[PDB]
Amino acid sequence: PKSQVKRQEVISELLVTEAAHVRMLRVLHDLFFQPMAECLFFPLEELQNIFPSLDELIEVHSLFLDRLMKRRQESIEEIGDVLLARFDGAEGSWFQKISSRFCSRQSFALEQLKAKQRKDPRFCAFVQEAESRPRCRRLQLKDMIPTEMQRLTKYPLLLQSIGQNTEEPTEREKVELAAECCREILHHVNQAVRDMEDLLRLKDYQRRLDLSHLRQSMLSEFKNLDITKKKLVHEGPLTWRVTKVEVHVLLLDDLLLLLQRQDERLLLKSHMLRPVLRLTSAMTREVATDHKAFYVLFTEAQIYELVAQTVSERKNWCALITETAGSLKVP
Repeated sequence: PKSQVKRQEVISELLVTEAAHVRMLRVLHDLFFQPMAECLFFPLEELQNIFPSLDELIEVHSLFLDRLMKRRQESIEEIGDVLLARFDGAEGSWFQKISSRFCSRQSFALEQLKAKQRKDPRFCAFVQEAESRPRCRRLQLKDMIPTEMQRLTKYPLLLQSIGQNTEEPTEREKVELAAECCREILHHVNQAVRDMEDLLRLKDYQRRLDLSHLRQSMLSEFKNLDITKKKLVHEGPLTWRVTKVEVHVLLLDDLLLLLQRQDERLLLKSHMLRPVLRLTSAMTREVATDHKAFYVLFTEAQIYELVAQTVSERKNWCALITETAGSLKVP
């Protein structure tokens, strides 16, 4: 004591809560994923995209849990080598690989499952009835899926305070690095989560695009414009005063697109004024007589007047564009 009390209560919390997690994932597998596989509610391809690696994800946490129990069983001085055995090196890259696949598809899964619940009464009853099983522990399917994420974020918290509570230098260094890996892991995961949300979103738009305006007319650089491999910085509804037009703007990492919304499709109507805009000369200004409107200019001028629904919106918009344009290196 006093360092030691926390060090054991926290090594205990790690074990206990890691087990609890492996039981959840197993409930998720047994009551939901496998049943819907046997019931062929979705084709298998798709179910594998709702739950991107449930089986192997179960195994990585179970293997971790197993290491901690064995180590506990044989005593808790020295735990660093254990931590390092699943968060660092080769096994670390695997844990990152598997965990991140599952997490990326969280948003997908949830909208995907909510849809089948609303469209198909047979599926809603199925879920209703599984969520009512004692083994669920008062959680809903919608509560379970996002736990793999929540877990990942508790790892540095837990490992951080096992470190700061270790009296012995060569062991503290082990736990410290281990916790470092957990931060590297969380950072990588968060990123490929946003890379998935973006990708799926941009893929949607890219097949919904209405390109025939550019294929026809300058501009022949995007004919043929592909946006699936671009970073979506921001998007939003917006009114676009073409003189004294309702539009959906996407601010990408280098282009600004002003898309017209005509049923499912998204038309880039070049209406003397272009609808595609390279940002590396962009610039914004307020409009004095309209606190909801701003100008955008590209240094043969070239003035795009875009009015928002509120002030704070358009304030935000100008900030984001000038930031992104600025983000871009001058050749």
